[PDB]
This record gives sequence, C-alpha cells and structure tokens, in this order.
Amino acid sequence: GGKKKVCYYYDGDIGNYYYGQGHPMKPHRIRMTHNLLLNYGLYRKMEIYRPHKATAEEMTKYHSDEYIKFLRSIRPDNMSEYSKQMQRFNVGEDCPVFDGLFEFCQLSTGGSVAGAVKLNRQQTDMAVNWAGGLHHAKKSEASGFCYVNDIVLAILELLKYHQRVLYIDIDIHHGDGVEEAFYTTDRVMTVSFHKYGEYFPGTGDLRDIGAGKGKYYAVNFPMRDGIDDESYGQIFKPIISKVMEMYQPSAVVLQCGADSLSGDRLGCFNLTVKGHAKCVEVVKTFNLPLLMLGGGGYTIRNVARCWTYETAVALDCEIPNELPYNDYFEYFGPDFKLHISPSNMTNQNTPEYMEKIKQRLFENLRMLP
Ligand SMILES: CN(C)C(=O)[C@H]([NH3+])CCc1ccccc1
Ligand SMILES: [Ca+2]
Ligand code: NA
Ligand SMILES: [Zn+2]
Repeated sequence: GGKKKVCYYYDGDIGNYYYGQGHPMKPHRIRMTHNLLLNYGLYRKMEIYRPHKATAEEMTKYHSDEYIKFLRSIRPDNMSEYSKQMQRFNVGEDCPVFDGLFEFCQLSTGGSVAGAVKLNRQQTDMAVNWAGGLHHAKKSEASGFCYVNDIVLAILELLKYHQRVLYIDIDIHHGDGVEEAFYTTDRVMTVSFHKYGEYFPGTGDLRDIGAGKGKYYAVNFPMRDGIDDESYGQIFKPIISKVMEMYQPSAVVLQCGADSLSGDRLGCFNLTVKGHAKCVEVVKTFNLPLLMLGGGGYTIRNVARCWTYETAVALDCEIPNELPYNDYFEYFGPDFKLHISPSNMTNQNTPEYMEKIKQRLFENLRMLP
C-alpha cells in the first residue's frame, strides 16, 4: 500500500502542564516521546506541526457551553468560589484544577482537530497527536483525567467529509466517552478492547452494542489481567478485519493508550511495545485516512518507547533497539533499549475465553446490513 504521508502534532509547552503531586497523569511523557523520536531522526520523514489552541466554540461542537465556560474560568486561586460547579462537572479530585488546565485542553484538542482537518483536505494519509486520546471526557463532565474529548471533536470534524468513521481503542480502559457520544448513530462505530471487572470506568460490557440507529455499532472486547502479545494479536486482526468488511469506514481514529503495556503503574495487561504497535500495523493495512491519538500510560519510559515505535511504524521506518542519546536518557535504564519484555504475570484470558468473546462479537457484526 506504499509508504504514507504522516503529519505529526506537538506543542513544546505540553510537557509543562502538571496535574499535581502524586497524580499519575504526567504530560511530560509526551515531551519524552517527542525528544526520543527527534533523536532517532524521525523528523526527517514527517511534517511536524504545532497545533492551534482549540477555542471554546470548537469545544462546544460537543461539550455544553456551561461546562466549557467553567473549564475556561476555573483556576486554583478561585476554586473556593466554584465548589458547587466543581462537583457538578467532576473537577477537583481525579480531574484536578491545575495551572493552565484550559490551555492543556486547547492544545490536546487542537492537535486532534487539526489532524482531522488535514485528513479531510487529503493533505495527509496519517495524522498523529500523542497529546490527544482523552477518551473519558463527557459532554458536561470531566472524567478519568480527561476534561475535553478531543477524540469526539476530531470525529465530528471527520464526519463533515466521511459518511462512516471507525474508532478503535487499545487503551486498557474502555473508551466510554467516545462510545457514549456516538451510541445512537451508525455513522461512527466504536470498537474498544479493555480490561473489564472491578476497573475504571465500569462500562464496556460485551452486551453494550449501541442503541437506536447505533445498535450493533458499539463493539466491546472485555478482558482480564495479564493479556499478552499473542492473545491480543489473535483477536485484534480478525475483529478489525471483520469490522472493516462489514462497516466499510472511509476514515479511522486509533486511540493508542499505552497503559495496556506490561509494567504500567495503573494497568494490569502484559503487552510489549511490539504487541501494542502490531495494532497500528493492522489498522495501517486497510489504507484509510488514519488519525493516531495518545491516551493513558503511567510508566512514562514505556509510554515514550511505545509512541516512538508507533511513529516509526506509521512512517514504515525501522529503528534500532539501541536507544539514541536524548534529554531523558537516564529514564530508560538499566537497559537503554526501545523494546520491552513481558512479565511472568498470569494471563487470566484463556484461549477459549478469547475465542468465545470473538465469536459473540462476530454474531453482532453479522447484524450490520
Ligand atoms: C486511569 N485513566 C482514566 C486512564 O488511563 C485513561 N485511559 C487516560 C485518559 C487520558 C489521557 C490523556 C490525558 C488525560 C486522560
Ligand atoms: Ca480500550
Ligand atoms: Na456508534
Ligand atoms: Zn487508560
């Protein structure tokens, strides 16, 4: 299918937004990612863009005016005046008020929407925004470290020129905000693989399939702890191939949350960077306009490895396992390699379990026209 044009979205300020002491979400991992892929020489093979700050108008294509007005006004110095609005909008604990919160939203969002525009104009084959993928944000509520749903906004942009858009979520968490936004439409099919059971957000049961015109257009693959490259790989390609066959999207959004990697601080999966990136390779074979977004990921050396390698995959560019020198080199010890090993943790996802869920999903996919 050829090497593809890749446009990549990054703002150097992004790494300076700070969720607070102890908060596992570290925007600095996006800067670590950028610096690593600069030092691999990958800027030579792609267009690097500094995205615009998305305006309140752009955000209110999905989010309510009142919620965006709040995000735009709330600061640590006036939180006291806003205690009621904070509880209503779920801001102040998991989704804290931090300095520059709204600008972080604007730059995260701006990358995804700019990427979608560039794909619409057929000026690129792929667009990458590792500051995006904030799948949990709802119309009028922050959730799961997410305030603005850049994904829903980017998909709404895509829907101006694309009758059918496919969203695929390989973050360990269910892509609930994206699913919810598009639950009653057949113009977006949402496909999420995630741990399910005693795990945030609590949604993404197999039996959640959409409603109304969107019935059979939400697909959820619930999983247990310890899924490995082989088990994930044996279901991701068959499922996505059947989705592509049945749904025939003209554009794809892939959320590449790296908390599905082995050794993630918050995750419980056992994928390597190659196992994760194989999803990008599979989606790439269909030769559809593709927006690649970030997501979760909490062992930040592994996040930078993962998204560097997946930029290389987008570019069809082999990179050495020997990490180049970079501003964060010491974070990659003791090995200073790109690729990671899986752990000895038990795969609770039996081969029969994975095949059974697959077959149920296949029954649901038959129900498309
Ligand atoms: C624990 N938790 C909710 C997660 O891991 C989500 N998948 C992360 C979503 C996200 C991505 C980027 C910035 C903010 C929030
Ligand atoms: Ca997911
Ligand atoms: Na849908
Ligand atoms: Zn996650």
